[PDB]
Amino acid sequence: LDPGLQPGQFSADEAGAQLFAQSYQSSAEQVLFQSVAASWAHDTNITAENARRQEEAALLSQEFAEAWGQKAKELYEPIWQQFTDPQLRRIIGAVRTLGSANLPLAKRQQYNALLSQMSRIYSTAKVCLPKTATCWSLDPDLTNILASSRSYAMLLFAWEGWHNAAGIPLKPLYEDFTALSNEAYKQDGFTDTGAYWRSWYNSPTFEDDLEHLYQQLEPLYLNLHAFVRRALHRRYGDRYINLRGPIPAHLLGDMWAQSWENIYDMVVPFPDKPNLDVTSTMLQQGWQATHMFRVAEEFFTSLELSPMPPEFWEGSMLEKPADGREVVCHASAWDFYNRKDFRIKQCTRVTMDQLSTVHHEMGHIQYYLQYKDLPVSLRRGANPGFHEAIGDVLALSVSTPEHLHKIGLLDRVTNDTESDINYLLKMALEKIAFLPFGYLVDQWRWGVFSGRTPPSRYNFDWWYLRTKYQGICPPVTRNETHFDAGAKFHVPNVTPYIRYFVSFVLQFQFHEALCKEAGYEGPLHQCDIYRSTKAGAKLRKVLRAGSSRPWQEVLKDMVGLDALDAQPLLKYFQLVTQWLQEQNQQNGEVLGWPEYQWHPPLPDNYPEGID
Ligand SMILES: *[C@@H]1O[C@H](CO[C@@H]2O[C@@H](C)[C@@H](O)[C@@H](O)[C@@H]2O)[C@@H](O[C@@H]2O[C@H](CO)[C@@H](O[C@@H]3O[C@H](CO)[C@@H](O)[C@H](O)[C@@H]3O)[C@H](O)[C@H]2NC(C)=O)[C@H](O)[C@H]1NC(C)=O
Ligand SMILES: CCCC[C@H](N[C@@H](CCc1ccccc1)C(=O)O)C(=O)N[C@@H](Cc1ccc(O)cc1)C(=O)O
Ligand SMILES: *[C@@H]1O[C@H](CO[C@@H]2O[C@@H](C)[C@@H](O)[C@@H](O)[C@@H]2O)[C@@H](O)[C@H](O)[C@H]1NC(C)=O
Ligand SMILES: *[C@@H]1O[C@H](CO)[C@@H](O)[C@H](O)[C@H]1NC(C)=O
Ligand SMILES: [Cl-]
Ligand SMILES: [Mg+2]
Ligand SMILES: [Zn+2]
Repeated sequence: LDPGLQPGQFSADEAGAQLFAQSYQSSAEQVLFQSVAASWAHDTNITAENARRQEEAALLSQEFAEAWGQKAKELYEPIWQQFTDPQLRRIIGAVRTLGSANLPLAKRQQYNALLSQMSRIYSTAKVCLPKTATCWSLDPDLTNILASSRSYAMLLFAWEGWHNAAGIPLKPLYEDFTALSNEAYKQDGFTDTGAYWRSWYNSPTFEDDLEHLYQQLEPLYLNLHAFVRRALHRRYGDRYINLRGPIPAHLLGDMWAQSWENIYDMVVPFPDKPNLDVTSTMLQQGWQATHMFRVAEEFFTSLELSPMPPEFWEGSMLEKPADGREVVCHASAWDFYNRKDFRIKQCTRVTMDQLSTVHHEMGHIQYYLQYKDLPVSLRRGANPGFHEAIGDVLALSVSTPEHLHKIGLLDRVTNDTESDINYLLKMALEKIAFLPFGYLVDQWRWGVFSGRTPPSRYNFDWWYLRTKYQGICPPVTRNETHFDAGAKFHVPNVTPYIRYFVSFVLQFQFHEALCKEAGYEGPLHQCDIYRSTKAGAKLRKVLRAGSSRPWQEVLKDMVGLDALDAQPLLKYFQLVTQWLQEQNQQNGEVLGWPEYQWHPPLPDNYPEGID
């Protein structure tokens, strides 16, 4: 570790901890920047040499973390919990958590290599056609197939091809990662890595609180599921759709069946009302990636939040490179921890759902811009779910028919009950369909980290959860050679997921509060906070707090409640919740999937007829 980056000496008291945190911040920003920059160079240009440099940067970060972590525990282990300065407690508490820096050097190198290799496998996996040369990438190729194809056999080829190509090679690496991760965090005092991940929410009742939320939300999902299953039955037939069983997992518009907005055209209750999927208009009008990011930016500035700085436009990767070089296409927003460089890396496609993704990612950037002057350790969301909700909340306003009209994406304006059902159904396909998936992913991973799910049951327990919560089934047979959890980005890239369940609840609490602050006095689902500087100032207070204060208190200040609450989501959706319940009763639907063992047959002449 460079001498200038090494911890000096400080008193064993709070006043020494304060000087300790300032000296830490100085060197931490440099160590973080080199690490983030190395990751950027790799993720925008996947090569063996760039992976080598990223692993070296990661090792330097662990060296820094160990030196300052062990100094913090040498001086302040018994006194940090009683500091008068609450923010200093939070800084010290972070510095003393060593994580992977607890591993001996050889195991640190093994850990870093596993992360690099798992990331490379996921982001370079291809589905090749039997033209053995011609191969499809996840983004854009397979994504577009899952979204736009209505051929059962083609969707099956993409789904199976992807899950086999990405998942199978990941499994042995993921087992080794799990063990090393647990070994590291057990030395921080946690029973397993999942216990450390859950500790970020600082709630002893976290898992019970989540379960109580899901109980309130499940009836909405069950009714949406049944309605969509009926629509799929009308298209695909009784051979491929069981009206009393799970839905085949490749028919819902998305590789993970996690959002169903891409099948809206098949389920739209009132098709002679305005077409709320504006993708065709974006195409017809010549929208490009840069337009989408500028439109998102202008929403933020309309609230008197910050525009994207020049460094963002100069540094960001907003389209998949055409030079063919391999990149991580999965969208992400980057803080370089130097208070200057902030970037998005997105293989942007011109679609309405991608416009939502742009807002999501710009939400992350806006957070970074607002807390850039806090101590580096507090440059975080109040909890990780706050960070995920910011851009989604703005996108709730952007997607309203009234707002789409303002930005020239929807000429026809209507305010009637049928148009409301259409819109709320489209929003339910995006938001309510996700809830079971957002809930289940880390239930699977918590079980893996705790040892309840050993490698011999990775796929068994994955599909148990997928059927239990989402009510879907794999469209081809799977066994424990398959590792279908690994075919979802966040698993090999070791990104926790419960934040997204939290953020899908929170964003409606936020929306309700901002709409009220904006002076809006109509239905919650028609609110548009565009150009509300009052709403912007309330949101700005959250963003500037970072993780300096307990999230329960930040939430109370914003929305008047100190807890996650499903009521605002329920209130947003109430008209379509009622409508879907009535429609399923009239149609005699069975809610749920009592034929839990059912799987669709293979197409005749599959995969042979894929050409
Ligand atoms: C779409 O239309 C709805 C419904 O509009 C209402 O019902 C129609 C059948 C007609 O009779 C309309 O004349 C009638 O307004 C609109 O929602 C409604 O908005 C109004 C105005 O913001 C709300 O009235 C306000 O109520 C608050 C108290 O809640 C008072 O303080 C205000 O002074 C004002 O009277 C009304 O409550 C609201 N209705 C519901 C059920 O929420 C909606 O604004 C409109 N949307 C668009 C984009 O035009
Ligand atoms: C719309 C955003 C899609 C892209 C997003 N990308 C991650 C990168 C996280 C990351 C962390 C550390 C290193 C690298 C990446 C991020 O921005 O959170 C993502 O995955 N969202 C979830 C979940 C989700 C789905 C719909 C939403 O409206 C919001 C969230 C999903 O699509 O499954
Ligand atoms: C796991 O499955 C692999 C792929 O074949 C699968 O099972 C057959 C019966 C078909 O249903 C097919 O659609 C499935 O994808 C096998 O090659 C492999 O041997 C199996 N692994 C073990 C350990 O048995
Ligand atoms: C990709 O990385 C290599 C080093 O592995 C470098 O020589 C090359 O210039 C990079 N390409 C781009 C476009 O940055
Ligand atoms: Cl999280
Ligand atoms: Mg779409
Ligand atoms: Zn995010």
